Amino acid sequence: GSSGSSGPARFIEDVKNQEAREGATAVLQCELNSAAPVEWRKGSETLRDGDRYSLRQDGTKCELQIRGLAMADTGEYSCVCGQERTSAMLTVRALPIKFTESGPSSG
Repeated sequence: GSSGSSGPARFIEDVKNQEAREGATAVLQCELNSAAPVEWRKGSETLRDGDRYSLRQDGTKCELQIRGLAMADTGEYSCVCGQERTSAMLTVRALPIKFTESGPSSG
């Protein structure tokens, strides 16, 4: 009766910034006011569940994993579910190079 509306879903909870060292697996989770699908984007691009990407939803909550985090991957991801969408900067902290120092004790 009153305020009778239904259809599109809005992201009640915006994902949190993403941070993981190179060669890691990011995880973007969010929540919706109502059971609805989503489209995990990236640097202005649409992503899809596959080998590297893993999108999992549980009713109103969503999830997206990124296997193979690299310097390039470092970008901005947005989860769209209709008219609105979220965003969480993903920083890929390059792993500490295992550079082997050589010290023959000469100088």
